[PDB]
Amino acid sequence: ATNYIYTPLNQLKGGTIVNVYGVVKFFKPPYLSKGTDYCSVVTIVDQTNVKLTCLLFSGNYEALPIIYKNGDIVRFHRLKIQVYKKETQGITSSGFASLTFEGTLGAPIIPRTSSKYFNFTTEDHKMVEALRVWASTHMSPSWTLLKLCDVQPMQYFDLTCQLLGKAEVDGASFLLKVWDGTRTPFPSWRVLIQDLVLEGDLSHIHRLQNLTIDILVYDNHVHVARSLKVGSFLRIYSLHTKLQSMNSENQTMLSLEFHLHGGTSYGRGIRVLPESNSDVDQLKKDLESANLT
DNA sequence: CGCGCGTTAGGGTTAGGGTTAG
DNA sequence: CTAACGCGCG
Repeated sequence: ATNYIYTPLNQLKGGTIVNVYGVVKFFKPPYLSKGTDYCSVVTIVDQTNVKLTCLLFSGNYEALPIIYKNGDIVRFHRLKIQVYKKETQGITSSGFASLTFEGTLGAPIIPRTSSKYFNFTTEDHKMVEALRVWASTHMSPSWTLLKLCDVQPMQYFDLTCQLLGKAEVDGASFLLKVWDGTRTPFPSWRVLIQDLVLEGDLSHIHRLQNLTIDILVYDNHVHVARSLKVGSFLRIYSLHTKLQSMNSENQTMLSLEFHLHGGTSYGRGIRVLPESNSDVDQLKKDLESANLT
């Protein structure tokens, strides 16, 4: 019946509506724009080495493409191609649909989407396979995904972790206690709050004495951090590590501060990962096999 | 009337990547 | 993709 046509990225013409395949070179996770809709920016590339920046809006958070890391594969349906500031641009059209897939080779091809129904043929399977192979042979694995035991000060990195606590601070910032099974090379800093709003298992937090790190998010991230469920697994993008000379108790001690600065550049944000994700499986293996006395 | 299935029509701003800090 | 839309049935 329905046979969707997929336009190569080097053949895109402005003023049309197309369906596309691509690999994610960069993406901003969905964030509240100054309008009424969540916004998501996604730069994709295909075999033609031509890049396309897509600008997607939706009132439903899950309707936007479910992207978890660079190298993921995406398929877009009903994307409008236009020209903004003498540059080609992709934007949301009426009835926009999205499928996403893991980029790792050999992994099962499992569509991630919010659409109730979607079209998927064997040719889609083969195209996802081909894009996976092309991304393996033409892109690089992300060096920004580090475990806590590998981080260095003054550094931006992406963290796959589990959340253990939340707390209010000053309104402009919000506290998140997280862990990933590994101990940082330097003990984490400890943000102080007069009246603690520690939503979480206090005994379980303290038992993990130094595997827990404090993360202070700011501005637009605050709202998102307020809506997170304790125990869920998170990916925090472009977290910033700094070194510190004296702690919150005004003692002399070198500590690692983790900040999630305001704005959305370099993908700074948070995304909740489902337990069906394989990185979450490895994270579970690390959380269970953690050194603690 | 109530279903129901086939057809296809469609409100247009949000932000349009690129790390000051706190 | 999804649900408003309209003609054709029970």
